[PDB]
Amino acid sequence: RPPQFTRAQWFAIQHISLNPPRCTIAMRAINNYRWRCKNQNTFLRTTFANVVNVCGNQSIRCPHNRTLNNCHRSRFRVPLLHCDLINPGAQNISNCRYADRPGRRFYVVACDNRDPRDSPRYPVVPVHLDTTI
Amino acid sequence: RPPQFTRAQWFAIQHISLNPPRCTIAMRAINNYRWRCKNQNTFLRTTFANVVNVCGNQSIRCPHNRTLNNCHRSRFRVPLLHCDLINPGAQNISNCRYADRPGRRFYVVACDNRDPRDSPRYPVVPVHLDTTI
Amino acid sequence: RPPQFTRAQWFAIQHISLNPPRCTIAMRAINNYRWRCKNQNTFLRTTFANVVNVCGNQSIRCPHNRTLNNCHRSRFRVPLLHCDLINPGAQNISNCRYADRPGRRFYVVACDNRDPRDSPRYPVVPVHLDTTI
Amino acid sequence: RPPQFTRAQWFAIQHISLNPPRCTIAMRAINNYRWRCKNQNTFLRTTFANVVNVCGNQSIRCPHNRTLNNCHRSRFRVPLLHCDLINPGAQNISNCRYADRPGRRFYVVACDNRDPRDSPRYPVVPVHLDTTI
Repeated sequence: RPPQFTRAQWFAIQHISLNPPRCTIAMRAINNYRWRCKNQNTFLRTTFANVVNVCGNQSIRCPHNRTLNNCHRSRFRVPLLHCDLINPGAQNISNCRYADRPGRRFYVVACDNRDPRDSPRYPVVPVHLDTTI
Repeated sequence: RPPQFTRAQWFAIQHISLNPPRCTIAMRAINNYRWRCKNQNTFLRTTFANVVNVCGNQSIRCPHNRTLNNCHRSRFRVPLLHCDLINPGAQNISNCRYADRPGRRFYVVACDNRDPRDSPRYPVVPVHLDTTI
Repeated sequence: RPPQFTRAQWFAIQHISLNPPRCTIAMRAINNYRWRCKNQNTFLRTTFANVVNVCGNQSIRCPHNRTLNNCHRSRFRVPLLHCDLINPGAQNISNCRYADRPGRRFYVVACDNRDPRDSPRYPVVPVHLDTTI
Repeated sequence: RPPQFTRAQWFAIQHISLNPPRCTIAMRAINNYRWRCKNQNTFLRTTFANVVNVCGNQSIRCPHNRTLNNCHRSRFRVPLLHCDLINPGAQNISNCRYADRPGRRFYVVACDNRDPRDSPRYPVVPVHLDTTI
């Protein structure tokens, strides 16, 4: 995560987008902060409050990061846009390109207490998109 | 509710008590604010944070106040102390007496957004103990 | 407003962006829903929760929409990106080009009761960016 | 501390009470767990969440327990009830009698990492009321 963002904020930048552009454009936002392009990324087309609601669901083992057990599965599917890197052999981050896979799935988030700089409206916040179902 | 308390605070005074005195003593705290003694009252022997956790459970019809659908059932039982008025024919609130019924039950709370004067730690707070199961 | 968004959501699409791309890219997200490119637009580099907190500030006359008295000024300045259309002849919205004016100002928002489809976490939500100061 | 309470919980039993009865009644809750009546005790008329927020204030030397440097002063005064034992001869704890000193002061608390059984909502919790100012 870039220091310019709290974990919650970085979560929102990577994973919350009511109406993202196509993956090749959407992913620049993320990849500008990275050494190499991200292999895959899902943008949930929902609101941060809806994801916070998932944080109060039953705590589960994180499916993709199994050392953690602060994950939570959504009770409802959300529309989303899944992005897949299709040119991992490529010069600049500026040249990374992605295939677009719009969909609708349940999602699983890891949640933690907020950063002091985060809005007091959400003392518990999503900090990682663990997977989608 | 007395104006000296937010709804959350009044909820805590009526329903959260890690180690209450016997019902006849415990109930004075409540009945001092009332015109007549309360017929029944349950004190949950738990912490306010644990009750807030219940606020994120699935929203249900409130069993005892069926015009509301902002209720939530706990996933776990808590020890508690149930108080039952046994002298409804009686002079002062100061003379009300209660039978004591310690127990362990699931509980159902109605939750709402916090008052501005409530701690920012809990933007969603229990405001009524609807029933126990 | 496009109907697939509540007012609060459309407010967020137009005016909330933690890390917007340059105006000429950022404005496409808005102008795709228009026949004519928007003459100007400010993106606040903050979160929706922060703006909702400004809804709780003193109600004032909206400076740019003076028939309304449901506007609220932020207590603090926020970083933002202001976009100004520089080629209003443009035949196709895809061809609109914007000057970029990064800045840091107080903001004034009109707030209203939430749409039923907005989270119950915010009974009052921002619906229009009235101006910045 | 009695073992059926975490340190945070025992802190709450001794020092957190929105609406305590007079000292001679209130102190029984504490003295039942002792052979000798407590010489003095302050009840803060606030909530545990509020105190936990004071844990995030500047760490200072604890004024009354100077081997420790994990104390934190409140930014604001709170209403409180101070209790002073007035009959230290007392053979039976049930016979201890207290003078009442309602007041309003800043407080200083020692805070530590939570017990595993304390809510994960507060990684740091108050464990001792060090003094009031």
